[PDB]
Amino acid sequence: KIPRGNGPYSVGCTDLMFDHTNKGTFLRLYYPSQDNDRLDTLWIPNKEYFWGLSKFLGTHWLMGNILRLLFGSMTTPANWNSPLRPGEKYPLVVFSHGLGAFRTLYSAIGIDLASHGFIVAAVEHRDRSASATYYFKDQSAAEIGDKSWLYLRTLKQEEETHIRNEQVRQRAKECSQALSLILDIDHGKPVKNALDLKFDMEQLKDSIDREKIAVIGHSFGGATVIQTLSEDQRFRCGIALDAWMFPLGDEVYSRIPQPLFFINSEYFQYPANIIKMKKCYSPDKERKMITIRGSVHQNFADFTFATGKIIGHMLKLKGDIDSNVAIDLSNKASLAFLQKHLGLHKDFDQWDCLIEGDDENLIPGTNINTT
Ligand SMILES: Cc1ccccc1-c1cc(C(=O)N2CC=CC2)ccc1C
Ligand SMILES: [Ca+2]
Ligand SMILES: [Cl-]
Repeated sequence: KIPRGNGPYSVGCTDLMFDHTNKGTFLRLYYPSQDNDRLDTLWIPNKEYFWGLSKFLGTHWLMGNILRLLFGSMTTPANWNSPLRPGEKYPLVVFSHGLGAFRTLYSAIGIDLASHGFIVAAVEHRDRSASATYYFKDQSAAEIGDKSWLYLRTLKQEEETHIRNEQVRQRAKECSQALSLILDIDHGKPVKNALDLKFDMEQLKDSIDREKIAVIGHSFGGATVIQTLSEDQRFRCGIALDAWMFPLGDEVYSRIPQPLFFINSEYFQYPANIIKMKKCYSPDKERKMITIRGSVHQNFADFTFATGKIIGHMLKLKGDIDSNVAIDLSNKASLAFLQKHLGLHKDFDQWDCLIEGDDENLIPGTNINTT
């Protein structure tokens, strides 16, 4: 089971596509909900995601159908299409996924942020870093649910530097565009969802705390945080979860005024990556780093809960640390950080020592020795 949120609020979930094109916004939305009696949300909702996942794991079209058999009915503990909880302005997180992932695969983070009173826009990237995504060729395809599938792009060694930077840059623009879309919805603009779903987008009118916006992401999404913050001053802080810094151009590192928090795993990180994180440090800027002890790259993704301990460890989805333990540390430190830098008036400051990695499962800064 993906763990339920630890915060006071019930959690809802819906999908938003606007516009219907490969250049429009695709996001999954987690939000505080009025009721707690809807059906749970389908974790991986289409078979083409499983196919895109098999291709990414380097297996047959056939193995994709085996993953669909084992995982195709799995839900996440979010009320599918619940009415949004009224009477409060919610701060907003935009979430960017890792390479080979897509919008649905960080529900343990998205569900927990929402239970504490956030709206979470987990975006699906059309940069061919997702395992699979979809859009509609035109208005007619949009209406009759004729989906066009975009699958993960495999690079040559040659293409790496250039293409990953193009992608981190498209990701940033997709984060900005997702933010602009939500703000318009808030500012009352009627948007016709390209997906026919029994959730009225009008509910979101006057629901956003327009000044309290952050960008969070994992892996490629960690670099998306950094690129995003450098382009969009609307994002007031960022949290890079096990950032893979390689996509970033040399120019970004000196150009991030916003508070920025690195939550790293113990076993992913490496000198070249840490050095790139250090390139972001400055005395005039807010910068914080923790390492979760006993943890691995996928400890931030839902895959960490998808299996038992032995299969999980073998496939590098679980570490020596319990997954709920590791996600609680990441989520709770995130909560305290977001409170500090968005000016929230909640109890998240109860977790301030986590920002400094004062905990037995936390390392202050990094374990990685450099120069
Ligand atoms: C556990 C799981 C459930 C359903 C679909 C895929 C997977 C899976 C996932 C990864 C993984 O670590 N990934 C990170 C990004 C994309 C896949 C590795 C192996 C498997 C079997
Ligand atoms: Ca901009
Ligand atoms: Cl790892």
